Amino acid sequence: MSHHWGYGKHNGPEHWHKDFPIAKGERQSPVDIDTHTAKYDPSLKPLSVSYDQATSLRILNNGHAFNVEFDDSQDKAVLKGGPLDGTYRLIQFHFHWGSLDGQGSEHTVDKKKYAAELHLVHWNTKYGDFGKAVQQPDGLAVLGIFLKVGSAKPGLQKVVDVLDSIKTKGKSADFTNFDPRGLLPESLDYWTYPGSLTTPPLLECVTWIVLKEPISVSSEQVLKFRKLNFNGEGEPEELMVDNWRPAQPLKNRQIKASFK
Ligand SMILES: NC(=O)OCc1ccccc1
Ligand SMILES: [Zn+2]
Repeated sequence: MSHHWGYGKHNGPEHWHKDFPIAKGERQSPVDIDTHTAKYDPSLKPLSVSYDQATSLRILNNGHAFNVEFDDSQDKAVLKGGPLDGTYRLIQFHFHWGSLDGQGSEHTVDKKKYAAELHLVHWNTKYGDFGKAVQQPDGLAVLGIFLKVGSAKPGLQKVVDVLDSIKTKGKSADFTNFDPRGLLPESLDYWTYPGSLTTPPLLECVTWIVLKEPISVSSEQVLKFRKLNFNGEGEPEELMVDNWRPAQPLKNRQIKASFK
């Protein structure tokens, strides 16, 4: 209730460390993925994304992005395999995007910034609840997917069309029966490394799994994202754009590739 961080000049990423010292920690995210340095790891098991039973409930503008929330009270949509030990339950997804097509993603690939990045957030069921999971080094598994501007992503349109109803911070709308399988690329090849939440509290509880294949969305689709507001209703309008944290020091970490 007293947080004041954001993405502006005075409360942006370079200021976060004052209230969240872990911002200068040993396993912060995002990071630049150097494709030539990432090493193929034969020990990685096949990745398993099981979203057939996913049941979405609502979409919320929280002042820094919009979250499509899922009912995680039962074992439905789960992520397992790959570098993960155990089962991780889908709780929400959201995006980070830019003011221009040349920027917006959090992770970068050989310093390349994509127009946006989708984060599907899952928590380790062995910890019982999300709140407990974020206090553990292996509490969350976040599937990151890059977005590039080109052809439209049909499966994203239902999200785009509901944004008019959650323009400002604090607004929410019912959002049932949305199938997240429609946001996945063809290939599940990925890079993985141990990291953190990319927004305060920046907790170091995430196993990051970043897909190599981006999905394509249309210019009209991302333009709608850019009409959202960081501000609440009846406040000076500040477009919700460039809500991404830049790449952080890799420090003592190795990025592993699931392929080639
Ligand atoms: N951006 C980012 O770190 O997404 C992952 C995440 C996990 C848990 C809560 C919020 C966000
Ligand atoms: Zn995110």
